[PDB]
Amino acid sequence: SCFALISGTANQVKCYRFRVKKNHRHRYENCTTTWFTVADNGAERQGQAQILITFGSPSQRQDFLKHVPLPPGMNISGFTASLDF
Amino acid sequence: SCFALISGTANQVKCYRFRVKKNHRHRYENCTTTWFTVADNGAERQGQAQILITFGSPSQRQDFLKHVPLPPGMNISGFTASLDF
DNA sequence: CCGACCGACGTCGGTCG
DNA sequence: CCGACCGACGTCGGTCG
Ligand SMILES: [Yb+3]
Ligand SMILES: [Yb+3]
Ligand SMILES: [Yb+3]
Ligand SMILES: [Yb+3]
Repeated sequence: SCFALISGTANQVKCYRFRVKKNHRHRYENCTTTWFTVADNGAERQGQAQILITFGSPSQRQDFLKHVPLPPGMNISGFTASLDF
Repeated sequence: SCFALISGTANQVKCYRFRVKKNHRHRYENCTTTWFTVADNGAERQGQAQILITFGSPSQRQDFLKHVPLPPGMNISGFTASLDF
């Protein structure tokens, strides 16, 4: 349901997960490993590294946005998703 | 906007991406590397391996569901997501 | 079409300054 | 708080039967 996508360099996003899990565990539901959108040849990737963070509620997401610092050069987008099937 | 989450074993989902990219490229927008939800200790993961597949439109997603076979023991869920910020 | 398997390599958790 | 860096290892693209 309520989630955010955080993007940066792969190393950046990995180390960010480490500290979020360590210091701000109560501010989010779950978090993912680091992923990329794949491109067309071999192991090519497109775009920046990403993690997905889910929230229990939108209030929780707001708590997160207010309290967890975002390193320079990282970006965050927030979505709400309905199950289709 | 319109997406699906496909889950299975990590090897299962990787090999599935290989064939989807190879045979059914026109049936989807983009696809991700394989990811997991992390757990609480060391490199522990929770749940099955996942890939995210995006679609250009819901009609495209329907084309995909009708034409691309899903191996036994894999699962697919479909969502629609609105940008919050 | 499927996925165990190959060797390769980049992401892994963690450290530290 | 931040992220280059460490050595480790599991996911990587690809093969094949
Ligand atoms: Yb390319
Ligand atoms: Yb655990
Ligand atoms: Yb191996
Ligand atoms: Yb290295």
